[PDB]
Amino acid sequence: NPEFFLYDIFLKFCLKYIDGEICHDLFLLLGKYNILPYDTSNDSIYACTNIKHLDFINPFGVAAGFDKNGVCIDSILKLGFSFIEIGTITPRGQTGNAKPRIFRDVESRSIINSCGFNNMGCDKVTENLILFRKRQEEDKLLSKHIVGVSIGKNKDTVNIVDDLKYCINKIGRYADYIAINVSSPNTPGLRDNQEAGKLKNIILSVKEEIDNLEKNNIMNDEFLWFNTTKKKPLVFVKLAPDLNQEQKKEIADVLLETNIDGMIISNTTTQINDIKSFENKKGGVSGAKLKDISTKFICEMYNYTNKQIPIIASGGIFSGLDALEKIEAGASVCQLYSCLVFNGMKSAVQIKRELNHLLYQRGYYNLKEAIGRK
Ligand SMILES: Cc1cc2nc3c(=O)[nH]c(=O)nc-3n(C[C@H](O)[C@H](O)[C@H](O)COP(=O)(O)O)c2cc1C
Ligand SMILES: Cc1cc(Nc2ccc(S(F)(F)(F)(F)F)cc2)n2nc(C(C)(F)F)nc2n1
Ligand SMILES: O=C(O)c1cc(=O)[nH]c(=O)[nH]1
Repeated sequence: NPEFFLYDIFLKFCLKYIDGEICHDLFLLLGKYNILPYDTSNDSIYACTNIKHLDFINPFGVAAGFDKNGVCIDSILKLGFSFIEIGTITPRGQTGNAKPRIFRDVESRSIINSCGFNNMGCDKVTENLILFRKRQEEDKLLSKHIVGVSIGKNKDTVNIVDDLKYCINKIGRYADYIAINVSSPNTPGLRDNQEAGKLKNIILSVKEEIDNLEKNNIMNDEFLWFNTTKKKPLVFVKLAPDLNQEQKKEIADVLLETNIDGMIISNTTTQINDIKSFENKKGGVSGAKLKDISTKFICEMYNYTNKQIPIIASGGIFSGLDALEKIEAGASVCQLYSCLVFNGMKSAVQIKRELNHLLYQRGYYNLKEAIGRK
């Protein structure tokens, strides 16, 4: 439509002139007031996908950190995405690091950030997710759309687990899945939770808290899980790419022993030095330059877990081609972030088109057939 096209001009303009986090908040606001366009197209039934009994109408969603506070869930989903991951949230509100903390290099289609864990806190965000869930009962276009919640610990909290336990109790009833990220380069001490021993501990503790939600309520699943699945939320974990081969296999074991529901590969990276505008900057890099690193990480973990744990792709996905690399590498689902920044609101419509056409030309019957074909 012209709707998309006109908006994308405004965005390209904003991208050139205006600060990144200012732009982000501006368009989140436009989405909050529901003046963004819709993709009302039927999605190809041949590009369906799932992770266990969690079904996605199409294989593209938005990654955590994009709508941290769940203020814009409807509008973003209606751009053509099958799901969104809100957060990362923490039990208490944070301001995050000092601004500016997000910068973009257009030529390389990359971003670096040191947001450091800004969100309105779990309590307020739960009210936002509840309001959405109420809207979802009335909106034809939100049916079968999935909302995951990314959860993490406040800055100065001694134990991670006590933070996540609070988050699950408050918001776990409204979530279709829970993403645990011990993968973030913006707060010190988070990533050491990636050891196998502490991880196993965290993962178990999360499943037990979710399982406890079921036990302590007296209602049936219909009137207990105020989400889309109407079941208890799945448990994913998100991994940073800056690990060595021993760490990755050590972790790979854990995820199996815990029987986790999926792994999100990957988060941002600190190991990129060839971006000129970014040399002054600290933080984690995302976008195109993260693409090849990310994909490799999927192949590794796909092999190390011996293909029992489903994978969710994140890192430099812009095109239907990029998407297929992640799928053949072993991903069931893809998440976009940087693409929305650089390609705009058309990204979902566009990338779904490109992938559908490729699946044809590559002779795939459906998307599931292509999963892990390396
Ligand atoms: C400004 C910014 C904030 C982010 N915040 C989070 C976050 O809070 N939690 C999280 O798991 N990932 C966060 N991410 C990482 C994204 O979820 C995603 O994994 C990463 O950007 C790679 O996607 P991409 O290459 O398509 O951009 C953030 C990324 C950016 C650029
Ligand atoms: C022009 C621009 C846009 C943008 N993000 C963005 C882009 C579009 C939308 S949306 F979701 F318009 F409908 F697609 F609201 C939401 C967020 N960001 N995000 C950043 C950043 C990297 F700072 F977060 N810079 C941006 N610049
Ligand atoms: O919000 C952040 O600080 C953040 C979290 C994360 O997981 N990855 C990232 O790059 N930034």
